[PDB]
Amino acid sequence: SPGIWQLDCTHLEGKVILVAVHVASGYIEAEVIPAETGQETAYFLLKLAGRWPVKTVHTDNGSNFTSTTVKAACWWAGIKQEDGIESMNKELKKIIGQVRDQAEHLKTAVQMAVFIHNHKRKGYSAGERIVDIIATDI
Amino acid sequence: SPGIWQLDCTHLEGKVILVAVHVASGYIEAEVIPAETGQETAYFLLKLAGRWPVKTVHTDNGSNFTSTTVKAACWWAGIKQEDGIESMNKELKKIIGQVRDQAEHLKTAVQMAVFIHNHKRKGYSAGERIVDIIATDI
Ligand SMILES: Cc1nc(C)c([C@H](OC(C)(C)C)C(=O)O)c(N2CCC(C)(C)CC2)c1-c1ccc(OCCc2ccc(F)cc2)cc1
Ligand SMILES: Cc1nc(C)c([C@H](OC(C)(C)C)C(=O)O)c(N2CCC(C)(C)CC2)c1-c1ccc(OCCc2ccc(F)cc2)cc1
Repeated sequence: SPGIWQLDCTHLEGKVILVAVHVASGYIEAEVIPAETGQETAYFLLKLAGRWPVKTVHTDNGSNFTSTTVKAACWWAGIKQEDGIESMNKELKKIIGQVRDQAEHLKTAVQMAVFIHNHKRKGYSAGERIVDIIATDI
Repeated sequence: SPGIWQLDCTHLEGKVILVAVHVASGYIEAEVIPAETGQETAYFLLKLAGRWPVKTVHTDNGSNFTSTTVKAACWWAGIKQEDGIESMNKELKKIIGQVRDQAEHLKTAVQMAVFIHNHKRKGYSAGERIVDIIATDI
């Protein structure tokens, strides 16, 4: 379904990479934060929902599902917060490793990996698939 | 044209709001930074280009057009960096003012305004128009 997203967390270099995957296409958005908190997750969802038509988010764990702050952001943004990827984290870490030496900051390497992941043709790319899926829904 | 974006800067509360407008649709992405620098602009463009198919960016001023750091990000992301909105800044500041009391942080009010701006039906919204324009290009 065009509006379904899945949250995902992974660790790297003492930091956390928070990822949102558009389930039907494999398209991703990602950010680097010091640690996963309800405030960081709520702010990340608010950003994602202003950029794509987010109908449902499958939270990554029970703490984010429980968080009053995350629930408040889902309420504000009109998101249906729902309850309950390893290959995606491994592939994303693999791309980060291939670009790591071109970037001083981890956040720069992570955005380079988001770019490569979304543009990779598998032939359509994930960026093309998300747009085609949502335009068909309009 | 589907791949053309325009950068825009505005000031609020001692901070800078950096905006990227998809010219054909009026869709926006925005971020709050302490001040406009070549590093912040380069990082913002790298994020935008991993999320949308960015072919051309009309920089907001000569400093960003000149910046070796911005040029390096445009080279990395495959963006054609080009040279040379008031109503958009005024409308965005108007929305920020209507939500300002619902947010402690300026960045939260700015993302709420990006959400409202992109979802507002004028009837299609800017979020629907950007997706339809890019899907037609695919
Ligand atoms: C000086 C500098 N500092 C930092 C901290 C970063 C990155 O951080 C942020 C700026 C916040 C994204 C980082 O995390 O590494 C830089 N980028 C590295 C990543 C890149 C996306 C390529 C943008 C520049 C650069 C930099 C500047 C210029 C540069 O120039 C190469 C020759 C070049 C010049 C012009 C061109 F058009 C093409 C290549 C190389 C690196
Ligand atoms: C405690 C708190 N601190 C901060 C700093 C922020 C914002 O910052 C970030 C978290 C980083 C985005 C800010 O900048 O103001 C908050 N949000 C305000 C903005 C919002 C998008 C609604 C998310 C929560 C909240 C907060 C938490 C909970 C809350 O709950 C209402 C009743 C409620 C509870 C559950 C619901 F499902 C619906 C309403 C209200 C405000």
